[PDB]
Amino acid sequence: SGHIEGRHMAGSAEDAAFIMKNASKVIIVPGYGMAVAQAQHALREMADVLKKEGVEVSYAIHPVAGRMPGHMNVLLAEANVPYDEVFELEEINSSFQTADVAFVIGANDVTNPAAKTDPSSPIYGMPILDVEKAGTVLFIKRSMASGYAGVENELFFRNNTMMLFGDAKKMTEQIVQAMN
Ligand SMILES: NC(=O)C1=CN([C@@H]2O[C@H](COP(=O)(O)OP(=O)(O)OC[C@H]3O[C@@H](n4cnc5c(N)ncnc54)[C@H](OP(=O)(O)O)[C@@H]3O)[C@@H](O)[C@H]2O)C=CC1
Repeated sequence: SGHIEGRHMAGSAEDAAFIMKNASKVIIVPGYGMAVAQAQHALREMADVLKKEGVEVSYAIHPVAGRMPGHMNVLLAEANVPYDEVFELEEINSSFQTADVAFVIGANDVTNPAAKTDPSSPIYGMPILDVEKAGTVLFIKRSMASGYAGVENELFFRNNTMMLFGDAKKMTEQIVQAMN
């Protein structure tokens, strides 16, 4: 069950299910972590349960999310995620404010502004994804560890931010189950 630990909120699979199953608009943010666990098929399934419940789903892709340009796009296509539901940062970063939930699965650095200050990084000087602008922000990852940038993300401590610790694929699978 959920609970507070340190300066962050640690939710559970059911919390995420309850929150999303009851929202009207969710925006999924896929990152490296999703690729490591090959959670794309589970993720698309989740999107299918939500869409069936009337919820509005779309995906926000950051230019350098993952480990190669367009990495998330091919993974989502692989899971048969409808092409029209995937959007690039420049054409959807402003839609976070009108979204109840921001489902951030396996992403970190692509949401953190503190990550684009290193000039030797592929993300240097690039706009970040505005996940905070949404009602609630779910972060699916194994721990409180940093990303490729090695810097700490300050969104893990926000009020509208709930951490869902676990494997990107395993956790998404539990959430799907909890949703039925
Ligand atoms: N796209 C490209 O062309 C390239 C991009 N890069 C760099 O890679 C980064 C991209 O960021 P983003 O996509 O958000 O990736 P990140 O590098 O920020 O990592 C994402 C997060 O995924 C979590 N994770 C790792 N394994 C798993 C797992 N099995 N299940 C669930 N979560 C997991 C990590 O934490 P935890 O251990 O807590 O789970 C991690 O904090 C940027 O710094 C960028 O510049 C580098 C080379 C090329």
